Amino acid sequence: VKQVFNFNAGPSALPKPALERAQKELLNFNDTQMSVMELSHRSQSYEEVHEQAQNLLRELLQIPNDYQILFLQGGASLQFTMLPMNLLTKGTIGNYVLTGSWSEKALKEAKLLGETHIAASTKANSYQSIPDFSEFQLNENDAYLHITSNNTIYGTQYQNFPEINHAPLIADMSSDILSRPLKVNQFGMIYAGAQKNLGPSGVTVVIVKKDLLNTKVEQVPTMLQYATHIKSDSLYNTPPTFSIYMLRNVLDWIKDLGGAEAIAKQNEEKAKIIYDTIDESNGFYVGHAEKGSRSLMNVTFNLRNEELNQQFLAKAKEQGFVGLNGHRSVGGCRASIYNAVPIDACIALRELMIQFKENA
Amino acid sequence: VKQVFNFNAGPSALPKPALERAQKELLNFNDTQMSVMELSHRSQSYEEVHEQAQNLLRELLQIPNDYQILFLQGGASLQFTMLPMNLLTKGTIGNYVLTGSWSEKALKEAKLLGETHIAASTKANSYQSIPDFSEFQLNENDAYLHITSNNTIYGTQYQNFPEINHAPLIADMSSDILSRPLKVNQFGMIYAGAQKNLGPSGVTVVIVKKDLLVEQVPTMLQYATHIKSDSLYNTPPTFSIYMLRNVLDWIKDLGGAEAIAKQNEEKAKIIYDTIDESNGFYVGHAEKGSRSLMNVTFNLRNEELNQQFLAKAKEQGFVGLNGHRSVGGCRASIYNAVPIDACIALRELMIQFKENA
Ligand SMILES: *Cc1c(COP(=O)(O)O)cnc(C)c1O
Ligand SMILES: *Cc1c(COP(=O)(O)O)cnc(C)c1O
Ligand SMILES: [Cl-]
Ligand SMILES: [Cl-]
Ligand SMILES: [Cl-]
Ligand SMILES: [Cl-]
Ligand SMILES: [Mg+2]
Ligand SMILES: [Mg+2]
Ligand SMILES: [Mg+2]
Ligand SMILES: [Mg+2]
Repeated sequence: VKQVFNFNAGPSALPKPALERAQKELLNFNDTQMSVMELSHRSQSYEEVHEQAQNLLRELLQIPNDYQILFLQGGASLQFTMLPMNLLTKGTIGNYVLTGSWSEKALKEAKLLGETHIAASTKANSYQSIPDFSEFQLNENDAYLHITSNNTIYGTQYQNFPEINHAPLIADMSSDILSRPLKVNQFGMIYAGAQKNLGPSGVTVVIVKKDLLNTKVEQVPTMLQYATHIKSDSLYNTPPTFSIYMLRNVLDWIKDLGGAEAIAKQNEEKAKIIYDTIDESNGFYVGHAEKGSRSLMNVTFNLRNEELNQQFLAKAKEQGFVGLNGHRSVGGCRASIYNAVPIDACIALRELMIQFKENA
Repeated sequence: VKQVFNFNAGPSALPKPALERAQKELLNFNDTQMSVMELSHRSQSYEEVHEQAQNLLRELLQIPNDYQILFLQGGASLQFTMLPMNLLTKGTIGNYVLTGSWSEKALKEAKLLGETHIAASTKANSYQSIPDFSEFQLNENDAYLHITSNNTIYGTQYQNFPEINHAPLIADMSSDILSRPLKVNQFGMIYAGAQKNLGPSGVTVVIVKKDLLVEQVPTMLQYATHIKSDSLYNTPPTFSIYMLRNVLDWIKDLGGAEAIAKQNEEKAKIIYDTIDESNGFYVGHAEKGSRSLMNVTFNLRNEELNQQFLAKAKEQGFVGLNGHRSVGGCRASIYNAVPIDACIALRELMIQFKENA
């Protein structure tokens, strides 16, 4: 077989055992002689999958008992509007920390619904770093403080999270959820599209402190209330059953390999392969991120000019690498190295990078 | 070994060829050595599938060029709010025809957002029929007229559709889309969750007259966002759209919408003839002139017998026959991919149960 190295940024590589499991039972799930895709969401077989996906997330992230796990449709992008629709009430402020383009998109949706503020930002310097928490400008009437833990386009990531007492801390963790241990009780809400570290596209995981969001909000459509989904255990309407089943299968693989602590060790090792290659290149490759903010999930870099960027990306494509072109808004290169990307893909990328440099 | 007959009401049976195809290439789609689930949605590999799904829908339903085909998340239930959010503007009315519970759920969401009206309703007679179109109460300032083509819980279905000129006709076709030919030009918008006739759950198809379709609406909740971006504004439900493509290829291979309608008419006939020849042992909920070809609703003469029948069916491998909780009785869902042999098996079980009663 031709060699293929999957560095896609979203959707992305899945752990092969989760896919092989799904393949084997695609036509006959749990001895029912039906696919999981053909079952009722009120069947015992599906209810067991739904519940197991929650229980695995709870165990793996050590989610406290006063938080609920929601499985919603619409992507992280729908959460950009659902969050302020539920929490940005008259007289309060949706306060945002801007660390990339995804932060900006979240802010934009809140501005349509109420007052907003920028607590801190590295926009002026093209999002090369996470701002120091001492810079954060907080308001007594903040409805929440929103952060983006991993800035997928820019290749930067929070190393730790601020202690916020005056309003709930909310995080878009789409591109680094369950890549490392997390202290969930620092947050009022965490959300993530599944299609980077958890599963395929079509479900969004929302971890919510129940008493923050379990109350009706007057005038919000039924489907757009967190309370609807909390009360119905994410079964208010028909869920994305195959996406939640695949999420379950991915979480079983994370657990089998040793959980969040083990996957962080793996992720640190594979990121270091690529960062060391950059750092050893005497400026032939230049990372976008400041070293103290380097993402473990998305490695962003450029060559010395756009002609070399093009030549490198063309060679990479010829050699079987998929997905390395930077996001269209910024150019350059982006190696996405989510949980399931194998370490031999990273070794292969290092070898490509060394050879291209030496032959230039 | 075990015989299983899948009469689930949603999600539901899929075509064996579509599932077998998906299984075979689950790890290696189109020689990429990746699953379709592992592709970027901005890849040519995914974009080809996305476009093919749209193209097959256009071909099979004969959707004119002045309509757009959207693939959205959130189910039909999110459309209950997204439609009025976009079209129910100040001074206009969201006018509803009530033919079942799903019609009521749609009306409920419009009421939160603006003025609503009931053009006609068969609620008072327990939704046994579709109202005569001459009874429709229409308003000059209607933003739209909303119908539910197939009333999934009640087992009734529009035989044809009204000619509406004063405002766009909008239909929740979740439980009968692409079960028969349609004249799409009758409508301003059609929507359907995929999980009955088109594919697995997680994608919703919206067919919209492009000139139909907003200040202050969130980006994700504007139809315009998805029209302009070809349903690629954010990450789509890629596997669900791939499966939709596979289902549409199966429909096309069987001869299209007329061929599927003939199959569906034959399946429904088996069940209704069994009811009608039963000397009152089985009774349909629907008036004969409004009977659905998609969901056949019926009861036995008392609740103990209903429970006995449903227990026997479950024992013999039938899945999904319990009626919706809100009405009780029995419901045989016979969407496109439910095979005729399952309908024959249900008949034979119904005849034996009556004989042994
Ligand atoms: C990809 C991405 C999103 C958008 O997710 P969708 O599921 O496409 O709406 C939001 N936030 C981050 C950090 C992302 O990487
Ligand atoms: C099942 C159904 C719905 C609800 O669909 P979801 O995808 O669960 O939101 C709406 N309308 C009809 C006619 C249905 O049958
Ligand atoms: Cl970003
Ligand atoms: Cl991105
Ligand atoms: Cl109904
Ligand atoms: Cl239903
Ligand atoms: Mg295990
Ligand atoms: Mg290997
Ligand atoms: Mg009826
Ligand atoms: Mg006859």
